[PDB]
Amino acid sequence: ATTLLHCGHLLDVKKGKWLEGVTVRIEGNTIRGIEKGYVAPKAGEKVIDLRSRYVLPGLMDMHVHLESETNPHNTLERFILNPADIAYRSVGYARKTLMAGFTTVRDLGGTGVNISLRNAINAGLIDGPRVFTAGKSIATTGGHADPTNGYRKDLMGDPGPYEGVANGPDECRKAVRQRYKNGADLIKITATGGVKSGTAPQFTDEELRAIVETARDYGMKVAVHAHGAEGMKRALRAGVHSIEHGTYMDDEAIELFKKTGAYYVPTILAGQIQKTFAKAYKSGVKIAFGTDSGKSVHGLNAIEFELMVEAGMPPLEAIRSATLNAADLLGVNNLGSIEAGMLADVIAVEDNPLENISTLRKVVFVMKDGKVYKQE
Amino acid sequence: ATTLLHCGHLLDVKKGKWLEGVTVRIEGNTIRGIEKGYVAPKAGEKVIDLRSRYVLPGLMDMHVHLESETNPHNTLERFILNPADIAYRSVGYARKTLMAGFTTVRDLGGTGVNISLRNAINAGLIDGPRVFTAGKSIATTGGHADPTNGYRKDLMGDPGPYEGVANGPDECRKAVRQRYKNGADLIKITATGGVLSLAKSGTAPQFTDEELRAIVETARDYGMKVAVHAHGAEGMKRALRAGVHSIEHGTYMDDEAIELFKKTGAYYVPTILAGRTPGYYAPIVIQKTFAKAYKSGVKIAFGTDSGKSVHGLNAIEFELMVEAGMPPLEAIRSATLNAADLLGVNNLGSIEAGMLADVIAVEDNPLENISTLRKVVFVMKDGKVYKQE
Amino acid sequence: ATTLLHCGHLLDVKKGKWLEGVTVRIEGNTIRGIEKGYVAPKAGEKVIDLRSRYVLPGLMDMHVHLESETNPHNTLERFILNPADIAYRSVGYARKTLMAGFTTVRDLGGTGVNISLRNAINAGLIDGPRVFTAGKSIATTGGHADPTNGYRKDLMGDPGPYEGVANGPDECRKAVRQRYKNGADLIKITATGGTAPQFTDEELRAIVETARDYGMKVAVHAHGAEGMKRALRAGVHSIEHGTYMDDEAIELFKKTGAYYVPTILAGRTVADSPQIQKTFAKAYKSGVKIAFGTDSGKSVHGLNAIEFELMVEAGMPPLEAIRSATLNAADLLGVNNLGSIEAGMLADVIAVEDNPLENISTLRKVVFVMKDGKVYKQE
Repeated sequence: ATTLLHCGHLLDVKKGKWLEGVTVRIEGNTIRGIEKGYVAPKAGEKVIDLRSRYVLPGLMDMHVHLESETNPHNTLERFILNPADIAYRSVGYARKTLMAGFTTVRDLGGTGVNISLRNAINAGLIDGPRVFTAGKSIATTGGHADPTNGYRKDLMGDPGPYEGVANGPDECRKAVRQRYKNGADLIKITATGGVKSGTAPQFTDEELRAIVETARDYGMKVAVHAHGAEGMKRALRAGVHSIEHGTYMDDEAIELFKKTGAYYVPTILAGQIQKTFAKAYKSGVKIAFGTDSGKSVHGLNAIEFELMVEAGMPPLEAIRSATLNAADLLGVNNLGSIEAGMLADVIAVEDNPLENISTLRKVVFVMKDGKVYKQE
Repeated sequence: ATTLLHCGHLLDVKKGKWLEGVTVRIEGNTIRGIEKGYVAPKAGEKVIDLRSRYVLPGLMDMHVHLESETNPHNTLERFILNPADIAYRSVGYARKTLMAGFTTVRDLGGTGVNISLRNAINAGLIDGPRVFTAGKSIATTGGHADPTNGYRKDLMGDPGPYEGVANGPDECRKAVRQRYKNGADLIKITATGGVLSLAKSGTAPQFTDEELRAIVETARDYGMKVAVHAHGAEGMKRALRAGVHSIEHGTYMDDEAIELFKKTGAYYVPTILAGRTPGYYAPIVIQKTFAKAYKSGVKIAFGTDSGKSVHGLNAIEFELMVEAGMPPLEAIRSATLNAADLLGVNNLGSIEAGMLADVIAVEDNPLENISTLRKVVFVMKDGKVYKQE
Repeated sequence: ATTLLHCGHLLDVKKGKWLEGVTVRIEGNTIRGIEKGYVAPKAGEKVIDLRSRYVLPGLMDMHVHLESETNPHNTLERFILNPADIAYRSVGYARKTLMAGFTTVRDLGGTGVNISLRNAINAGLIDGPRVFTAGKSIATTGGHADPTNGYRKDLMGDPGPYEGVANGPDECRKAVRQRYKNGADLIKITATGGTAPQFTDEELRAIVETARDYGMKVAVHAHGAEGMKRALRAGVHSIEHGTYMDDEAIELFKKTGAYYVPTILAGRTVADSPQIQKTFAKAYKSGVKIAFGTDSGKSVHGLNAIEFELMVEAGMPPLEAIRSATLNAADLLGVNNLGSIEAGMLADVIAVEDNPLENISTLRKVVFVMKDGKVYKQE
């Protein structure tokens, strides 16, 4: 099927330039090209008029928790909610994410329901974003992602690699292999105590090396939840692809960031972080857009944009952190740019996003894989 | 707020009469009344024009399996599917149910995900009909609802009351209490062998009188009605003597069972659609009966066992009931008033003051062609409009 | 497909008469008729020459253990043998059974490999008799059919209904239901040991009622008098061995109609490595119904016909012994298409060299075997 978009301004996100009075030609699910003028439709061609709108690539959030959302009894809910209840909440969470304009997301940690949500979205059963999910986060005994942390002793048990808790290199290798078995796209680990403590490193170098090498064997990237400097630097030298939060980032940690090329996902919205992200941006750290949505109501992801520009980030590069940098961090080459040969993920807002980023908090047109999900 | 439906024809199912050019006034979720004429909207009230349409109470299906639907890989998928996958499929199945016009359904067997779907629909998380669910069906070892039937010996295990498998009165009492604990609305048991399970036989009675007595007495203590799937005559008669509220399928129903039905007052749910619909099933896998049942005076409630044929095609069953000789008005009464009686609800099944706004509309007269209910043009549940063409 | 059997003598077991120079017409797997003379085949018709032979319906043994064969390492073998090894031995046991002329058997005890063996024979994967198997026998804790009897305390465990061990009516009901779930044809229990009765009247009632609910008959192993009469009052369909039988049990047999399966062969073989011949003689003389059973498994498979000789040696007439292997067996099984050569029955046909009514020992060399219209042995 063929669809033509009459775009008043469409962002060449790579060339950093607005294109004026242009047409987008989409065949099936893929953008077939960009043509000059408002091309009148050939027979069988569906046309959407966005001449008064600003047109963007599909926005991507690299830190989301689609299974959950913050709630006045979040700790109690860990003991009474079953997988089906979580799935039914996740349905609404995913749809609101999609209609906020975030057509692609990276689910960084779950109970395994996230894998099912990804499979249900891909089968066409549930309206949602493209999900790349880590499945269960991997942690060490007592780590931040240890599921039975703080439990009564009767219920605490001995979590092992099958459950996402590994100790030592061989158990780490098996835990990575198990996440691969469960259908996870990527691996996520918690290298420091996060949010009985919260900066001491919870991973040895040998364990981090084992995990990075295993993930490289199965073509999965490694994302790291890290607040402490020591664990963050251990992960950075281990060869991980992404560091999340980084609340206490050392100057040595920034030198490691730029030398390794790992991405820093700021996660200011879940929040020191504003200063840390500002200093990181000034220093040249590669930045990818991430909200850690779930702690923050799903559908308000765009808010993060404003505060990143409030920390001194130029609007254009903030959008690149949500688009091109996101696709690079994902390791996918068919997303993050409106160009010939790429996948038809299109966003549209009312006013110019580079003059006021807050217009992205009201995305008026959302199209994923060629289908229009929102058109006002 | 307040919404007025301008109905050209609106069915009073209790009087068996169409009302011509009337207005249905609903405030919130309750119909406040029916007024003659097309009442003009006062200030800020919403109006829906069904003047060219025939308007009905919300249809109800008293045998649905909202967790699953029939497909060539059902036996494999019992080993490959997780609870969350079942839930995500449940989303679409429930939506097809609601847009077919079935505002209320009784889910008669599942893994327990059906309970979560009911709680999610009631919480406003999922678009769906009002679901009354039995949770996990209760069976005896090797029974029709025994979950690990046909599994490898290592994977089959020894299911017990927690799993919905009971043997003896004490285990039956515990299993009913477990369904209560899990949040089930009603109890459903399989009194004889079924058709879609992987048990060898399908006509032998799988419940003793003492076990059935335990099931009924425990259910009455915790206020849950009992529905019994029975294809064999003897198991059906044991269930009827036990004091159950409804019998499902009843494919081989004897005359002793017919007057048993009449004496106990139990409802008969035929599920002809399921009992009608290569290399497909496992190796070891009624129109007249329904006619005889209606002729005898047995109370009838509408049921399709949709799931075994696709959800949203439930209305097809109506047609079969009329071709087996049941009058159209009484088919609609079996899906509306009789269903509401079987559930134990007094605010469903009729468009009248004080009841909940479950309203359907079709294009042509259902009493002249019941098959028009296969194209429902308007669907409204609890005051919210879900379908308007 | 059509096959014609030119039989010199064909025994009509019902009228007790030899029929001379006859043709049996079989289409597919079913006997279509019996005609006088040796009819010549038209096109697409195949003829088997049995003119010098005596032709009988397929013989049936109502007590066999196809899973095992007795052998000096039986106690150790259960501890070292896996299901697959048992199946691989069962292959040869089934072939030896079918080639002796026993086209139908009732396997009265196993670990469940017998059920798979029946399904494999029925699928045509392995040559074998029509098997009706009890699966795992049901016993009480420590009962004769308790699987972990004599085990080390480490390995003995607590076997329950799933494993075939029941105590009390609810457990018995559950054990019957589990055998149904596993696909068993009938239920078999051990009601006595030494001789002490191991089943209470209430438990026997639970088992009989549950088995009848699922349409399965009940076969009962009982050597003591007390267990035998408890079972006979409960309503069992057959009693096996019954070595110590009182004159009350004999009126019980005659009133209930349960069959008596003597199993003289296994009694003689155990007496090698007696009373049972005396008991069978008295039982037959009293008018108890007798069905043929050898408990081969305890004796080598393929020697089942030997049992015939012993029943004639105890005084039962040859015609009645052959009827115990055919008509009486088919009645005990509850099938109406086996045990007789006539129109509408299944083409299970055996042939021997000499007149079995004159010497039953000729049944020890079966020269022709056809099961389900298919010929397995033709010499």
